[PDB]
Amino acid sequence: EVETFAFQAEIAQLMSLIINTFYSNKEIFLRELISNSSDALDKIRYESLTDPSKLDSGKELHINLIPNKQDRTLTIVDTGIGMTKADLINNLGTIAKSGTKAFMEALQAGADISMIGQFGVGFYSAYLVAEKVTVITKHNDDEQYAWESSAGGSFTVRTDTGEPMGRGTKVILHLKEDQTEYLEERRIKEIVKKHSQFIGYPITLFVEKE
Ligand SMILES: COc1c(C)cnc(Cn2cnc3c(Cl)nc(N)nc32)c1C
Ligand SMILES: [Mg+2]
Repeated sequence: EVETFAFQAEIAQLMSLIINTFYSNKEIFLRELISNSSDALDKIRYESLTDPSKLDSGKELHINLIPNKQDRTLTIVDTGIGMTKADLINNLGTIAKSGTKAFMEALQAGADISMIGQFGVGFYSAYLVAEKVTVITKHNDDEQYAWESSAGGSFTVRTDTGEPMGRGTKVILHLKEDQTEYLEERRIKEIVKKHSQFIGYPITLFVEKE
């Protein structure tokens, strides 16, 4: 049921740079993932204007932030367009190869990690704070899939059997032991107000019952 794939060499080199560089400004990961969710919501909204049945899988367009201190996870959920199996296995890595190479150029010349988003590879900044990332996703045209990687040069894809989503994407960050500040409600609110105040969809921060 689970298929294992190698990352393309450039992506693998990027993930190793991100994991093993000393860089203290790690909070930018959350800005980049919210920006990704916003773009995904823009895309389904646009598609729905000429085919309203694209929203039959769900009319709400929003972003939820869900910390869980018991599992040490931070989950970002959106109801955007989602990703197909072809996206997860090939398309995303292929479009990213070009920006990755330029980002690794931009860096040695005189750039810092915070500009990662300008090269279209902001997703990989998740590995600043995560030892593992799980992505659950459902596109209109495909089934529900789970993607997972602890970096390491490989990732897995499997059909997901968990609770159905309808449509969209769930990024689950399994946080490193020393990065648990991003589970605190005060800290998340500081980052969102600082970096994402002008996002055009409701962002709901769920509170923990613990
Ligand atoms: C499988 O994990 C990803 C990989 C390997 C590369 N980029 C993105 C960003 N990304 C691309 N499309 C995305 C959509 Cl439709 N939505 C979100 N929220 N992120 C996306 C994701 C989630
Ligand atoms: Mg809600």
